[PDB]
Amino acid sequence: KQEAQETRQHILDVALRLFSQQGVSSTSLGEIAKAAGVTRGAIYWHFKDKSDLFSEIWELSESNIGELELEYQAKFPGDPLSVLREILIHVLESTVTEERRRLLMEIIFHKCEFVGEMAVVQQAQRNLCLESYDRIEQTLKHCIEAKMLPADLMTRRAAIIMRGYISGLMENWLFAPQSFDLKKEARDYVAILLEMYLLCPTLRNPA
Amino acid sequence: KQEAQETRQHILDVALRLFSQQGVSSTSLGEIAKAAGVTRGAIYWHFKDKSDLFSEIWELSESNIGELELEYQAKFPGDPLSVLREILIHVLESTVTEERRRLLMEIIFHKCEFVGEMAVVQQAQRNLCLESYDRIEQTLKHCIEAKMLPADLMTRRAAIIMRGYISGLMENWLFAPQSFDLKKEARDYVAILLEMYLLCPTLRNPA
Repeated sequence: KQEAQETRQHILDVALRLFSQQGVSSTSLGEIAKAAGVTRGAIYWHFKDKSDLFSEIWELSESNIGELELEYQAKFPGDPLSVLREILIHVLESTVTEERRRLLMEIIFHKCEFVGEMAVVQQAQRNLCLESYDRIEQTLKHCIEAKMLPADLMTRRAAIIMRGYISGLMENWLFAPQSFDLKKEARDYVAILLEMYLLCPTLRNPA
Repeated sequence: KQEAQETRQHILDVALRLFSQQGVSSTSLGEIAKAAGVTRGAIYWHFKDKSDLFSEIWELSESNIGELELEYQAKFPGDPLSVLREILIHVLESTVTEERRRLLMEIIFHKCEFVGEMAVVQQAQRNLCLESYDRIEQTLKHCIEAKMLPADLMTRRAAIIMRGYISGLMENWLFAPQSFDLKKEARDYVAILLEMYLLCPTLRNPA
């Protein structure tokens, strides 16, 4: 065994910690080994290579948004728009105060290669990005059905904006933490996000 | 010399080209040398090191937004809001069709180190980011004076959103070019950006 799986997530915590200080390009699996307090023969037992260690991050620590839906849907029954609101408030706040949520996005936006073997996980995140747009569009459609957002709202156009608006404020804060407070203004940023779809023109279209 | 300065910008074009295919971490000044058709003794004559080559990009190829103001202010006399609009349309379109504008942002968002010597240029871009917020706030204030945007609009709040909204859609398109067309929908994205400040609540505040 039970302590073998206990150390398994500790590798994930230590790797994500080390990939932020000195990057992924100059940090091998051997450097992660004598940092969590484990042998190099045991670190290759849990993970295959650079990509397998990096892909396992999304399997346990990341995602969780589907479970976040179950959390806020129980808190808000019959209100899809508030569930869409509360998940985005949690996303902005976690990137500030949570360690596993702050360090992960610090990699992709700043401390990543995206060239050699790191192009494989870029293609893995590519389909994760494309399936997210479809996942968001149906969450938007679920708000159209409840008449909480206008019927003539373009779901595809709203999906491109939502991800760009959220991840943009995330990558700007990780670049400059002293510029603005993302945690304190998180509920305000999501409020503007929601007020776009129900007030702003150009998102609306003729028949 | 006159052909020495001609080759100087060719180094800037070749470096920005090579830093996108194989990154900056595994590409030295010697690799840039026999790629533009020049000796390694001449490439260190123009630029000091890794940071000096990377900082010279903003001096000639990048920025240009102040000159873009002079272009659109002559096209739109007495209309600060359209100048703010046309610059942002140009920013979104150039990151798609222009080579020097596409490849540059491909580095920072995806193909960059931000760890060792690349942390120096991160601190250089840090002040470039902070001075941009003040530069945007006064462009917003100039629209408040002309009464094109509501008087109770928070300029600091609008400055954080503007950069996050624009650079977010830029970094998402460079990650996934097949997901959406940024060039064709550029005028539509800036339209929603402008319609936020004159319609959406929460950006407004009491006395």
